[PDB]
Amino acid sequence: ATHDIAAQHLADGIAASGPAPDLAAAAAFLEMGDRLGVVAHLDPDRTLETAEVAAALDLPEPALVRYLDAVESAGLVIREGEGRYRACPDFDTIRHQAGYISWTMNANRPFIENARDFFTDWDKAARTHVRDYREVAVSSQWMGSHAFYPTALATIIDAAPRKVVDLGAGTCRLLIEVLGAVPGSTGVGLDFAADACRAAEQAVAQAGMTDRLTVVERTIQSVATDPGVLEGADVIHAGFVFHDMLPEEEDVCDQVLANCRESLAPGGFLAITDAVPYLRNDRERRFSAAVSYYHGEFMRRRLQSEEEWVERLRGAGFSDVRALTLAFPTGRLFLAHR
Amino acid sequence: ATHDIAAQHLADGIAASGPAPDLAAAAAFLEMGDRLGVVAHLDPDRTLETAEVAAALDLPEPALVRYLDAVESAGLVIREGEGRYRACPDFDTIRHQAGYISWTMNANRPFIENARDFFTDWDKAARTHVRDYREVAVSSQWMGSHAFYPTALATIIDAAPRKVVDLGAGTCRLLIEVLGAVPGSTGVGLDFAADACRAAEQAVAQAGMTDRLTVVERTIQSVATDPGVLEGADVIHAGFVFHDMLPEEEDVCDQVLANCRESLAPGGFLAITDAVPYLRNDRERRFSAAVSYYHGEFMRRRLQSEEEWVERLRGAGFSDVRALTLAFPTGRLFLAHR
Ligand SMILES: CC(C)CC(=O)C(=O)O
Ligand SMILES: CC(C)CC(=O)C(=O)O
Ligand SMILES: [Cl-]
Ligand SMILES: [Cl-]
Ligand SMILES: [Mg+2]
Ligand SMILES: [Mg+2]
Ligand SMILES: [Mg+2]
Ligand SMILES: [Mg+2]
Ligand SMILES: [Mg+2]
Ligand SMILES: [Mg+2]
Ligand SMILES: [Mg+2]
Ligand SMILES: [Mg+2]
Ligand SMILES: [Mg+2]
Ligand SMILES: [Mg+2]
Ligand SMILES: [Zn+2]
Ligand SMILES: [Zn+2]
Repeated sequence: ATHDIAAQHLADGIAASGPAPDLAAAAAFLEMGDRLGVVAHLDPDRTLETAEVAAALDLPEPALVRYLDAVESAGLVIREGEGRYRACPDFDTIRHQAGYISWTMNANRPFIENARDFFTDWDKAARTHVRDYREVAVSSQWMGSHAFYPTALATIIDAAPRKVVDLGAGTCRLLIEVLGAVPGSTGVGLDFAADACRAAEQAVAQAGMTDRLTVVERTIQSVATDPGVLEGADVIHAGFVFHDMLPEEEDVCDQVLANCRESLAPGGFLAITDAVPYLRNDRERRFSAAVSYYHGEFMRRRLQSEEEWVERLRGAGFSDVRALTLAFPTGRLFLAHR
Repeated sequence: ATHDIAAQHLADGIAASGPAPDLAAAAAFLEMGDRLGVVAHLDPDRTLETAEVAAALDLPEPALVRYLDAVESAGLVIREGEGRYRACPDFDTIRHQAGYISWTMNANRPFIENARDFFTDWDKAARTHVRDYREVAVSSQWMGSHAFYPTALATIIDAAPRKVVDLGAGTCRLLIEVLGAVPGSTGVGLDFAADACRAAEQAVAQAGMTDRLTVVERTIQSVATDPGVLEGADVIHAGFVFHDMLPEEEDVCDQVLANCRESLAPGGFLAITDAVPYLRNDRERRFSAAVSYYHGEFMRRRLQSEEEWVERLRGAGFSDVRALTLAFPTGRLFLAHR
């Protein structure tokens, strides 16, 4: 008998768990590896040399090997001879899916663990339980690799601009790839962070485009008063940067949008990626609500609907505004034409 | 044009993300809610009354309502009139799947965030970065609801015992349900924790079985020298308790297993659930490796293969040992007959 009862429970249990064990394990292995610096050396097209990577990362090589042997058992890498490991063929998709888990469970963990304090004294909780910006940045890039970054890339590229401006450039990755794909164009990577700009500047020298790529280390709010760098841009790009100005700096935000419209060359457009609040459709609703609740309740940053965004961009002077659904749940791309 | 490029990127992005956004959001909402005490009041068959639950949980009712309105938007609960919410029909499956994410990303977070310290000075890291046992316990119960708990329940029930002994009872939930399903039987819930035993004892009075259910507050290692409580048991149950004795207390472990064999009534068996290390098959391997790496590398607790378990149980005197694959990846149920 016992063989048969355990047989149905096994089948029923397999169905109930579904893909969650796999994703749970992938997310933990990949966050742990990324914190160690290992994940950046894993790629499906080349091998990681443990002897060299352990020295680059200042890890004891036996400890690094035990880690890679665990993720090899997990099936996320392939051992290609002693001391060499290569990521599994679909590694980048697995890493992308882990970005969602890392964002809600790791980047936003202070909100998960301390919700009571936020409900009691939001001001004290907001400056006591703060997010790790490196985890926010990495999980966002993982989520963006397949869910919003390619749409922006292909859109800017297709317009074939000659002057691109990226508000909140950070890594400057978007600029390097639009310059390397459209000939003769130039780019400007505005970003306030010192940390994001030294690492960006050297990668500008890496590609060898320092003549075409300016990096100014100012805030995006500085555009409201000093919109000089924008002059003549064919595409101005803004990825998930505007909602941090709302609702506290709405006037500055509306001024930056109006300066953006004024400063575009004819036929140019402003391409904004951002998150709309609490969608209802079955695909997007669950992650939408997580993005919306984290922002509304814990960060008190205003997410705007498509209607609000369209009205705000048309009040900034833009003739026509197109909204494009992104694969990233609750993410929208707004193309605001001059 | 831009409509069409964004159309393929959307479809491609939807495929790449798959179920990860949904699970990411579900896990964060449900861990946050469980930490608040809310999740225990959510059930698909009855409503949560915000006015009363906010008082029971000592939360400001407006804050609780904003939380439930977010998870309602997420689709995890249904508003059934003002102030009343009911969990979505498949809530228990979603909660089960979130148990895997909560276990690897939350319960085991000290290992994710501090792997460098463990690689450098394991002894210092092991007592510096310790897991939250409440999160370990809750995520384990969520994982077990559909992946290993029903198999043990149905197995013990089907044997129709008259004396059941649960090593590491903790919640005493397993005992209450085997006593409530087989008539005239008695149970013993051995567990070292004071915290786990006061809450268990009152629930014994809740069901009204305090005459049939003994609760002794001893360690399972105390069975190696004092196996008195086991005498005459038809089923002895041990859920994920033995690997914490290995490899440091192997002699005590082998003594408990031998005392278990000796103490069984004729036809009785010892039912052990535990985790085998690093499986290779495609379904189990990824989560297997996570369970195995957390235990081997960070907790230094020995997981045994089916072969090692069979040999150890036969060395303890058991005539025949059956191994049963559980839905819980890398989980196995061993039935060791007298
Ligand atoms: C929604 C993410 C893409 C980034 C973000 O806005 C945040 O984490 O605050
Ligand atoms: C494998 C889990 C079921 C429990 C466990 O063994 C642990 O978290 O240490
Ligand atoms: Cl004009
Ligand atoms: Cl005998
Ligand atoms: Mg089952
Ligand atoms: Mg099945
Ligand atoms: Mg499954
Ligand atoms: Mg290691
Ligand atoms: Mg979703
Ligand atoms: Mg895409
Ligand atoms: Mg598709
Ligand atoms: Mg999808
Ligand atoms: Mg709230
Ligand atoms: Mg698995
Ligand atoms: Zn944000
Ligand atoms: Zn364990």
